[PDB]
Amino acid sequence: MKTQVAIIGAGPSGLLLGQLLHKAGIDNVILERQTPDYVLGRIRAGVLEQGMVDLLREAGVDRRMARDGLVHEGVEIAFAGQRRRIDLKRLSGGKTVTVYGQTEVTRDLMEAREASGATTVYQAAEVRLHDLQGERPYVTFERDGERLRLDCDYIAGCDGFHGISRQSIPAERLKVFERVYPFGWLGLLADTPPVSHELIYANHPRGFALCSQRSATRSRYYVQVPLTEKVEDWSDERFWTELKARLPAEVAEKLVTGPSLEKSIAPLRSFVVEPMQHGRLFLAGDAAHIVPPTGAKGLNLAASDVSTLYRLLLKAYREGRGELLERYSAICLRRIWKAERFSWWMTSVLHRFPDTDAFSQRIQQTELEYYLGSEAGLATIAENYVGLPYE
Amino acid sequence: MKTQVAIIGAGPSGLLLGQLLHKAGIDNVILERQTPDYVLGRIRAGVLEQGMVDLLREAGVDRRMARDGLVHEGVEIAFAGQRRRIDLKRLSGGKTVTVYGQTEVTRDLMEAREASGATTVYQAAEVRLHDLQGERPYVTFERDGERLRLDCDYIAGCDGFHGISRQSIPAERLKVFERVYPFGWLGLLADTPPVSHELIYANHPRGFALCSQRSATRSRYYVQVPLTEKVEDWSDERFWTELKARLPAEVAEKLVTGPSLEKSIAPLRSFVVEPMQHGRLFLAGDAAHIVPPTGAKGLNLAASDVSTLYRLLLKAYREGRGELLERYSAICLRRIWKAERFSWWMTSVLHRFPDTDAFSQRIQQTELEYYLGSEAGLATIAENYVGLPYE
Ligand SMILES: Cc1cc2nc3c(=O)[nH]c(=O)nc-3n(C[C@H](O)[C@H](O)[C@H](O)COP(=O)(O)OP(=O)(O)OC[C@H]3O[C@@H](n4cnc5c(N)ncnc54)[C@H](O)[C@@H]3O)c2cc1C
Ligand SMILES: Cc1cc2nc3c(=O)[nH]c(=O)nc-3n(C[C@H](O)[C@H](O)[C@H](O)COP(=O)(O)OP(=O)(O)OC[C@H]3O[C@@H](n4cnc5c(N)ncnc54)[C@H](O)[C@@H]3O)c2cc1C
Ligand SMILES: O=C(O)c1ccc(O)cc1O
Ligand SMILES: O=C(O)c1ccc(O)cc1O
Repeated sequence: MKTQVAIIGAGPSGLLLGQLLHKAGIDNVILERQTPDYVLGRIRAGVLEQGMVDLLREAGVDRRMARDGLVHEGVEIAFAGQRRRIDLKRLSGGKTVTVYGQTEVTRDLMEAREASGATTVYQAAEVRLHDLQGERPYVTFERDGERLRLDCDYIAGCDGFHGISRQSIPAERLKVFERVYPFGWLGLLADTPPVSHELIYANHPRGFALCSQRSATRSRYYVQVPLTEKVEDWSDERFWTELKARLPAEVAEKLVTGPSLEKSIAPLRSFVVEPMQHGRLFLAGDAAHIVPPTGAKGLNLAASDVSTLYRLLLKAYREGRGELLERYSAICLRRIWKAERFSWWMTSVLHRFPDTDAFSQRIQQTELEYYLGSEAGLATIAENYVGLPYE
Repeated sequence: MKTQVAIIGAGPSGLLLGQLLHKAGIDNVILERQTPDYVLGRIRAGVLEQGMVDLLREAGVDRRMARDGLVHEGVEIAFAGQRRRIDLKRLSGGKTVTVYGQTEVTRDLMEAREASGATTVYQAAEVRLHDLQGERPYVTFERDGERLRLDCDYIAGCDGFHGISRQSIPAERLKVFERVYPFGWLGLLADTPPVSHELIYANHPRGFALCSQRSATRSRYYVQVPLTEKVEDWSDERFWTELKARLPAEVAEKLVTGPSLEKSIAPLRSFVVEPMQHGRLFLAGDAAHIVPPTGAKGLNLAASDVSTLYRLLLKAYREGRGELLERYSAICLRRIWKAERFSWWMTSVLHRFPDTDAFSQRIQQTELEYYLGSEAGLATIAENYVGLPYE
């Protein structure tokens, strides 16, 4: 088979790129290692920047989101007794964020794709990229036990952190930057009403906790935990008791608890690869960079890379300007580092780190006191949180 | 002899407190270990917050400063090729800083004191504090070889980091927070015209450099250096060559060099003691806390502690409200930690640290890019730099 753009990975990055391109006339084929169910079993993210909200509208897949998503105008930081609310709308100059599950976005995109009739190959094994630097690169894979070959002009590696794309670029061409945090997040999904109409990030001496939601009757909660913990050690009971111990008494007493639908530990990391492309291979989403979940930037950066890739591919195709694709990494990396800096900051001020001397404890507390107390301070949080402007 | 408030140390803290009190009718005696010349041989600081500028006016010692001091409305950060200017006046809402040597402030205060006839004992050896918790504490010292005793109601420890005051409080009552930086500043004073009308803080791969001034024909320059360097290894030649290598080419080529009047290495530290008082002993200035020089907060915090002490002593004396002196530490520490946080931030973004992995290099560079590029960002620098409001 042959196509124009081969897309490896059917996650939000891949499906979104595929929908944008297809809608513009550029044919694409998506290859996915797993089954649709497996992809749809991932809970993960739930906060979307306005820029991605508009990209979804542009991809023409927003009916359900415009209906079920929730528009939040403020978020709350709880520390040392107090609870401070950041007014995102007025501090950012009219911008807000939308709460709508990553699973929902994926479900919506998958629905739009199936209906469009565009090609999608699930259970495509042993994917391999070939001739990344020629005018005619190709992709090989196995479906059942047959080795197929797909010819294309470009390949978009949207296969996540453990994908085959990044591994296909000679190690000597890539420069890696990385930070691993000594803790993870134990998340829990429950069919109970959320404890607050907006999110609550809480810094507590026992560690970080996060009060989030997915809908009016569906909550998502997290608590920081050591990398040494295993999810089977944390029963629902233990989670609720632990969560309550880390929240403001007034919040803890309003909490409707319940049996978990899903529970899992996600470790924290920071990772950036430079550049994000090789020949006719362009990386997007987690294939190129990972951010700790604290600032909610993962899914959002995936969306911005894709927005950039889609728009450079449009020019190259319809306007015959293939020279523009060379600046892909430069454009994306400016936003990526800004988002990595913010995610890192949020993570350092809200989490309890092991082996922290007295001075750094005091500085972390004061960082909060200054930023949550100064108008200029709150503004740096707001503009970064709603999302910096797409360039 | 007997007095009302005994002041240990004739540095800016001690002289300023002494001038404020004397002007209000409260008698004080200053005890200084060294000679006036020795005190006047210290170059040190040169940047004053507006709040201290007004305190000097209030101490009635501002004629010379109002004449020779320089009012700056902006400062410059140089990094990775570019030079960014922070407009302090408009970003802070009309505030500015004044450049006037610490040596000048001291000289001015010493002049005002001598003329007032208020008591000052230089070369007062073996100072010892006694009965810190009784209604009648006292101070003993040696002048020549005679052991004298001075009776007072209160003692203000303004004797700096290596003073006797802090050592006089039982170790078990004090909680210490401390950070030592792996580098120092090699400063150099020259009788040459400054290279810029405003200050230039420069981050360079070889380390930090600072372009400052004292007057239109007197410059003060610094370069970060390892704690292992000795000032005799750095000849004027080497300093100038090194300074030039760290500055923007356009700035380096305008630099008028010359023989040094003074040269020295100041190490970097962060230190805070809690509380700042014991019985009838109140600590002020470097006796209670030290900040790295990056944010120019040392002399300025000394001034704010003193302003607070002076105003609580006024009430206790003329208004008979001695209960107010109990809240001295609480008031001072709010400003102190905010200033320590800022000084620490400035220091981490402008200096080159040893053993920094690739990720942190990238984050430091982006911190600069974000803060120097965002309006909210520049504003956090401006309001902190001109000085946060006295509470
Ligand atoms: C375990 C995990 C937990 C997360 N949790 C959070 C969280 O709690 N909150 C938050 O804000 N963010 C979270 N994130 C980040 C956010 O979910 C991701 O940024 C987002 O999923 C990235 O989108 P993507 O399309 O790049 O990658 P992914 O969603 O990972 O999709 C990549 C797709 O590629 C497919 N694939 C991989 N290898 C191959 C191959 N060789 N051949 C073919 N197909 C392949 C994978 O099966 C997958 O479908 C999480 C990410 C991960 C991985
Ligand atoms: C070496 C050094 C370099 C500095 N460099 C800079 C710089 O480059 N830029 C900048 O912005 N800031 C700098 N600072 C900080 C700033 O100069 C200080 O914050 C400021 O001097 C503090 O004022 P002070 O009155 O508390 O203490 P000091 O100026 O230290 O005065 C304390 C006084 O107490 C006297 N004394 C001490 N012990 C006794 C005793 N037991 N009995 C009697 N008298 C005693 C001392 O002789 C001294 O006169 C520097 C400080 C130091 C110590
Ligand atoms: O899942 C969420 O709802 C969520 C919300 C905010 C955040 O920072 C991280 C998260 O995973
Ligand atoms: O001495 C100066 O002029 C000076 C100026 C700014 C600063 O941060 C530190 C300093 O010592």
